[PDB]
Amino acid sequence: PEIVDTCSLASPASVCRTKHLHLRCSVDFTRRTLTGTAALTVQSQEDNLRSLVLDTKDLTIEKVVINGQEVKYALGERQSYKGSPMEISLPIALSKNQEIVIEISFETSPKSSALQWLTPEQTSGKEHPYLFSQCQAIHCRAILPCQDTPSVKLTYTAEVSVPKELVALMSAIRDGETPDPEDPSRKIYKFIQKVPIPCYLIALVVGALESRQIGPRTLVWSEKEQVEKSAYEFSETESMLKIAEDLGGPYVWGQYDLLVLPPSFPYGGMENPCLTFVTPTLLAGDKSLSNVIAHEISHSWTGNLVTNKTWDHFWLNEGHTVYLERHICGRLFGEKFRHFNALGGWGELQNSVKTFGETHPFTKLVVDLTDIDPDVAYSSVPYEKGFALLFYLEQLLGGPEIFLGFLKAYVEKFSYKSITTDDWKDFLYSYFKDKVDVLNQVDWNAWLYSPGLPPIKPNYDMTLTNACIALSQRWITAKEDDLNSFNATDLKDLSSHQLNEFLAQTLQRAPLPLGHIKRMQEVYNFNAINNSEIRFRWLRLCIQSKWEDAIPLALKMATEQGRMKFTRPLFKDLAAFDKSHDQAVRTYQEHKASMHPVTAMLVGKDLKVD
Ligand SMILES: C[C@H](NC(=O)[C@H](Cc1ccc(-c2ccccc2)cc1)CP(=O)(O)[C@H](C)N)C(=O)O
Ligand SMILES: [Yb+3]
Ligand SMILES: [Zn+2]
Repeated sequence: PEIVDTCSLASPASVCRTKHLHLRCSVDFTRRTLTGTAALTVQSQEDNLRSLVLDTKDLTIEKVVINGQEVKYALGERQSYKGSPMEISLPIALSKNQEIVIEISFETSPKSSALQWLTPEQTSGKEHPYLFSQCQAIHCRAILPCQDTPSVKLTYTAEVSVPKELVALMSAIRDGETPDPEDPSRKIYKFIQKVPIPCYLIALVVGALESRQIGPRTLVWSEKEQVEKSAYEFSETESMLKIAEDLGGPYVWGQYDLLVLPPSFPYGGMENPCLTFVTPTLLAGDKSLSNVIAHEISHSWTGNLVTNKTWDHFWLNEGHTVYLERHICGRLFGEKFRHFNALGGWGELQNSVKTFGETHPFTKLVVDLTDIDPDVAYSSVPYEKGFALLFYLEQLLGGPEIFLGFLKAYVEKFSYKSITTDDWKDFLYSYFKDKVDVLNQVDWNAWLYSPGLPPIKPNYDMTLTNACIALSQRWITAKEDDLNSFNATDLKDLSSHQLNEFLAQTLQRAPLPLGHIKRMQEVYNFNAINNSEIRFRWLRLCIQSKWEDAIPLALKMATEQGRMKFTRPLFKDLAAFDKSHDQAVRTYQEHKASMHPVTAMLVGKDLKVD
């Protein structure tokens, strides 16, 4: 039953397993390098083990020490985005289950694909630099040598030396701070993660960070300028944790802290254990974007406890998390709201499938990422096709109470483990043994392995959606003589979420006539809305509908923050508009060197540069 990880060049788990990492490192802002030692505790899974291989990417290796002596190693040739395999020659052959410690001395490259280094001028405070990591999926190898596969789980401890005026945090419990004895201009911050994790959950931030308590087990961390606003925005965090624990079982990670990154953070959120990272584009002022928090919270079970064995099975992580997320929002705001969010997600799945094309391999639920960069394959598919399968199964099997019973048992069953789609399906069948006939009605081959929209669409309550659709249809069907009829009162009874969904519905039929879009600004003043989700869709609608006045607005939003969800389509839309095309390419070229490395790579590909 061989399931090897085709995104990793390291020895697989059937050969050896990393049990622990002790990281001692220093963050050198002058050189943009992290230097140090990664001591890996490795357990052989084989008799007579004499060598092993680790993943690396743009790492400089100084030496490898085992039993107090330097040992032989070799770096193989680079394999594109996978990096370079590092083979280490063990000094003494190991027995099955024998453990040794391998201490590797390394330095990262300034171009590390895991890291973004920000100058003082790129930060809020303008006086100090800043560093943040993003390891998921396969970027941990760009920080340190490791078996860079989610099929292996390890604990870790870390000591990190930084300039003394700065603060380091990690995906771990804080374990104190001291002056660095080898350099009094520096401080050492210490961390312990006692729960076994996949290495993609390793995370580091260094900057001028302050904190505020917002719940019994939560501090919010940011630069001083963002602390007050972040505390309010995310004040529902503890209530969401309590609901998540009801649904998933005990929260095992101790603290649930939040870090609000600078605007170039590439994602909305990342579920780094003990310390979720979020985008500052969540700071709407009204908590309207807090489903992202419910999402990250939910990953403390689906993803962080039960983990995809390889990235081909990423839907397990994401589909289940979206499912749990939408129940948290449903508990807080009602079942009609859960159905509204669910139906929105279907619409986003439509968009993604239309974008890739209905036969495209990246629209399958289970994907084959052999020679595919996970960053290139990344999309809403695993989120929303995954969620749709689960919601479909929920409806098939007797409803949300019953299906939540399965979700909790699933988490319990696979906690601290890494699993495949077949492990999930096998457990679903075991749990629901008395409804196997119902299960055998699902077209498993199509749902799991075929491209395109799923073979069946679930049932959705339409209550909160109907007004959005009605208003969108009024606009699309409007002729010039109907434009006068529209007025600000049209929006009176729409929540921000419904305004967003109005825009999403309308954007699905873009372009609209330019005069329509001008009238929309005239009566609805969407240019004034700072909500990032809303503004994003409004500017897309304006650019796709060829409104030249929106060009500087779209360029501004694309560059002043860097969440790929917003930055990628805005740049792509600006490139497809002949009036803005040359400026879109120029702007990307001018900014590229100060962008996040992954964002830079993907925008370049989108724009067909280099
Ligand atoms: C596309 C990108 N996605 C995210 O950031 C998600 C976390 C997340 C999940 C859901 C939403 C969401 C927001 C509004 C409506 C629907 C979904 C946003 C972010 C990243 P994640 O799954 O926690 C990590 C990759 N494991 C983004 O939004 O920038
Ligand atoms: Yb008419
Ligand atoms: Zn997620």
